[PDB]
Amino acid sequence: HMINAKLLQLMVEHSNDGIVVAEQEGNESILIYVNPAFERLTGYCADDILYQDCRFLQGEDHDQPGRAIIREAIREGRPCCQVLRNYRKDGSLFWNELSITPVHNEADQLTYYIGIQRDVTEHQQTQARLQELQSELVHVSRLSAMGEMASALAHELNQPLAAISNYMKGSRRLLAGSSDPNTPKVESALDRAAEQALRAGQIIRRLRDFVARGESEKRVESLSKLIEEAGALGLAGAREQNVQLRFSLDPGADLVLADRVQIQQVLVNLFRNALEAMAQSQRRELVVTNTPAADDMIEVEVSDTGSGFQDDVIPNLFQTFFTTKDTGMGVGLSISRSIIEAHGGRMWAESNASGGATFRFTL
Amino acid sequence: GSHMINAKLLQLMVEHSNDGIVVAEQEGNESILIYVNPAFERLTGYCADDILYQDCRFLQGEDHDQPGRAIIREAIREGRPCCQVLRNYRKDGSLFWNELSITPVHNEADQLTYYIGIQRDVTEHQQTQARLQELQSELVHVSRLSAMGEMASALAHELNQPLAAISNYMKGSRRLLAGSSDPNTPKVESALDRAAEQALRAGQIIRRLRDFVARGESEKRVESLSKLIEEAGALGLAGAREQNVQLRFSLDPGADLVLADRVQIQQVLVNLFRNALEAMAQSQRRELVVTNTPAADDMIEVEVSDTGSGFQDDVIPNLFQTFFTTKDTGMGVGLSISRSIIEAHGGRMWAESNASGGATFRFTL
Ligand SMILES: Cc1cc2nc3c(=O)[nH]c(=O)nc-3n(C[C@H](O)[C@H](O)[C@H](O)COP(=O)(O)O)c2cc1C
Ligand SMILES: Cc1cc2nc3c(=O)[nH]c(=O)nc-3n(C[C@H](O)[C@H](O)[C@H](O)COP(=O)(O)O)c2cc1C
Ligand SMILES: Nc1ncnc2c1ncn2[C@@H]1O[C@H](COP(=O)(O)OP(=O)(O)OP(=O)(O)O)[C@@H](O)[C@H]1O
Ligand SMILES: Nc1ncnc2c1ncn2[C@@H]1O[C@H](COP(=O)(O)OP(=O)(O)OP(=O)(O)O)[C@@H](O)[C@H]1O
Repeated sequence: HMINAKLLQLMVEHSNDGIVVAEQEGNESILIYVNPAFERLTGYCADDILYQDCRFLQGEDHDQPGRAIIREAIREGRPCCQVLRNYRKDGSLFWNELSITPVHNEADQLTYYIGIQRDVTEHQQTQARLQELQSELVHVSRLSAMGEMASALAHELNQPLAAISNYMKGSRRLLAGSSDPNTPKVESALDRAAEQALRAGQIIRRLRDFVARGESEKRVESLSKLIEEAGALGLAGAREQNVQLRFSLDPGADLVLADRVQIQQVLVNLFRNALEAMAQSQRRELVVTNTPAADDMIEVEVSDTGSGFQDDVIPNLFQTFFTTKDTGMGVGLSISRSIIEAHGGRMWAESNASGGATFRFTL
Repeated sequence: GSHMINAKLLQLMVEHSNDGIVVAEQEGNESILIYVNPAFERLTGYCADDILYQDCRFLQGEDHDQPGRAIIREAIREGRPCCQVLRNYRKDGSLFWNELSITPVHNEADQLTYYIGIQRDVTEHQQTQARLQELQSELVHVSRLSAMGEMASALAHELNQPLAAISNYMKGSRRLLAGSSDPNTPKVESALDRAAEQALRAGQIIRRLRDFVARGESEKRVESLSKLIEEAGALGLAGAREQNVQLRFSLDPGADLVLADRVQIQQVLVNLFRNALEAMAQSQRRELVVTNTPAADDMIEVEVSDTGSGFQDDVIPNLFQTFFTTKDTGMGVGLSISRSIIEAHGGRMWAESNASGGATFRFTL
């Protein structure tokens, strides 16, 4: 061999990843060796748990498919890597990434197993949390798309329906002083037309209020937390695009009264727009900063080095459906501005000195 | 001074482990390999006799600049363990994903720093993670787009009848006023003409929005049902594992290729999977079956059955109408968009109750 066996055992004993060695006895794989790393990870003392099967790490959490795959791989005589939910001495849960390798010891005419085990609890937590944030943000983004669609369509349609109603009113005023035998039939037809216009407006508001229904809650929220959550969702691709991230956060100006999912979605949209504007940019730098502002408010600034704003673009940004992308919708900024203004702040934009875009809002 | 296993036995276990295990010796800024196991020779495609007593940075190669390198060196310098993931290349140049844990230990007797590295091939998991990360962004964009599109379509359909009634009323009123002698008749005719043109322009604005949002490639290509079912399951059936929901994909390779737009069928299936998982939230038996079969007109039928709360008696004929929902926070657009997409693709989408009290959806393509 290449190493003195004492050195190998020493390395195993002081390794940080849990290492155990077990002996096949019937339908039990009794532990015969554990290292102090495993004692730490499990909170169990070797003298207590030796020469038993490690199923008690599951405890009362019997039914998970990791158990089944591991058991059948053991019978089949094949290594297997899985993840399991294990409980420590004090009952606390952790996720355990486990590799079992079965080995046939010829000299003893026996089967042994070697198990390497890592604590993937923190990673599993953050991944599940991001899954939750992703699903909730998807639902809120489709909701806001529907809402701004209805609002813009209603506003654009308001003028023709009002013109029709006024025309019917004026025509009835003109025909009031008439003797033509058809005049009553005309009056009935025009009255029914006006009622149709009224019902069209009613249908507009019916759909508008059926989709835009939702709790307009406001709670104390940490800006650091929601900025990190929004970066986690929206700024995934920053590394591959070589985007420089800077979070300049102020702990004294960190708690605001807001609906966290709505500010999350405004920031996610800003981050996506900034990353897109810096796809062909030589300098790719994103700065997020919070500062105190007047009226006991807090101002958030997001600056990039992207393609920025053409001269006429800035005053159109917040209008619904204004877009510079061939496949863009132009609803993100309009919804964002309405959300910021509904929360008691004002959202607005400006060009920065680097040729990119800076967005600010207050809460 | 304890011994619970003969050290020879421990070496035997390490030698036959399936996870790569190496041991390295600190000699300056190079951590020379002094031990590798056959698992590592497999994973790396290198022979120990060739690579022994060298640093393993050559696994990165020309991929010099990665954050793993910075994290690892600072952890090595600091004398502290580290777990990372890296992109390494084998002997033949092929790439692989390597989950690597290094633990530095100071052995007093030799007065030296050694390292123990446990390493796994995490190639497939990283692949699936990147693939799901792309799909989620694509699904976000397309779901937002389809929501807006069906919103416009339904709003247009609901408004169409009143505006046509208004136009017909103006036409009939002009017919009545034709051949009249009241002096106000010309002014009334002008007003009614302008009202009719306003209704026309309202229809024009409706179609403006409908064609502005519904712009998009409606392409159709040959697609494997197994593949798109797996992508949709990866997105929609994430929580099936933890809810102990039994998933069954009964796919037939002879009836596997269809002509479809993959992103639209992806979003229909994602919605079906979410609906099926939701209907089995308060169900004790949670079983989801997907099945494909040949169908007439050179088509293929896909069935998705669950053991959920299913459909009340009057629910079935309302399912596909826009805005029909049984959820307090639901939108009721998923099934309407799905059916319009399937019919635009040449198939028929429909639903029925199954014998287990749940829901069965079928479509053809
Ligand atoms: C070497 C080795 C290490 C194991 N380590 C763990 C562990 O850390 N946590 C755990 O939950 N199960 C672990 N298992 C699996 C359990 O010991 C047990 O074999 C498995 O859950 C199947 O149990 P069953 O077939 O009796 O239901 C390990 C198995 C082996 C062979
Ligand atoms: C035990 C051990 C195993 C290692 N295995 C690998 C490996 O498989 N692949 C790899 O790219 N780097 C591996 N490294 C890290 C490299 O040896 C090196 O420390 C790292 O690339 C930093 O290189 P630098 O010192 O030039 O910055 C390992 C380090 C140790 C201590
Ligand atoms: N960094 C930026 N900040 C703000 N507005 C920007 C920025 N870069 C470009 N814009 C302009 O703002 C417009 C609207 O952006 P908004 O986020 O509202 O929607 P979008 O990104 O175009 O599309 P979608 O709503 O589908 O995300 C863009 O089309 C572009 O003209
Ligand atoms: N698993 C299910 N299978 C079939 N029909 C279901 C299921 N769950 C609920 N339904 C009924 O069918 C309707 C289909 O709704 P659809 O999937 O179109 O949207 P939603 O889930 O209500 O909301 P959203 O569109 O926002 O996702 C539900 O509103 C309900 O009436």
